[PDB]
Amino acid sequence: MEVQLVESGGGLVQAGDSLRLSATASGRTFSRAVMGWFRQAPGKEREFVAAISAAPGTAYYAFYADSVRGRFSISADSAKNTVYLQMNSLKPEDTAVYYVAADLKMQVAAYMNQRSVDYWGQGTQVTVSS
Amino acid sequence: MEVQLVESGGGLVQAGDSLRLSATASGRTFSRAVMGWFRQAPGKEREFVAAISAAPGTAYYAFYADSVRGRFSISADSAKNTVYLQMNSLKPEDTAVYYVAADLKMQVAAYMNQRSVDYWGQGTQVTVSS
Repeated sequence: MEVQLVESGGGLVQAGDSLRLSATASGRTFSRAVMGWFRQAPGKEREFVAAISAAPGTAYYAFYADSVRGRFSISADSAKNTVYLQMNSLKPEDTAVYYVAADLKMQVAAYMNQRSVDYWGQGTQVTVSS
Repeated sequence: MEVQLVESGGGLVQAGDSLRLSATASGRTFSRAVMGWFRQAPGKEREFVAAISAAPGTAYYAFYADSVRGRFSISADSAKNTVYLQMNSLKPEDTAVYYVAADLKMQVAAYMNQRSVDYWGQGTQVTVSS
């Protein structure tokens, strides 16, 4: 089986800055799953960040965790089987390994429990210094 | 919630060589979950390597993927809440990011479906040189 999920982006930024993550999924996984982002801060379990689900036509439904609401924007492009996370007004508290996630059972973007995730990316470090 | 699983060890070895990896689990997960190891080779999805029965102290079952049978061995140290993956007679085809995993819905070592895994480690690169 070929790798389902591959993240790109990540790196070192300063407080206030923006950084974009993206991830590709195989066509089958992309079309069959609610796609999401998680983050694992130092010493902590991976926590839900945002999710996005396809709706009829060009439509998408998006759902964000309270901690990142407003500051982050999630999006997807089915022509490229890619999901994007644009992070803005980044703070030290946002420092983490960020993971893309796919849940094949969910149909509509909602809070995703990490324990229910079917496929994960390899993780990508984002560091925000004061 | 604290991180549940943390790998240690890894690197580059030569074909024919050996390497043991370790991972710490929280007290709760060590007691309650089947723990195991997966690996993700470049461009391939993560595949099952080995599993050990929940709460492995005095006695446990161990179970292995056919590809690593006899060469690989899994074990534990209950006193340090640690699981080990011993890899003998390493081959270039064993090159991968290796991940520890735990499944709270399993009690006896067995094939672990990546889709059912509750908690994941961060992964560690193991390269086997030709």
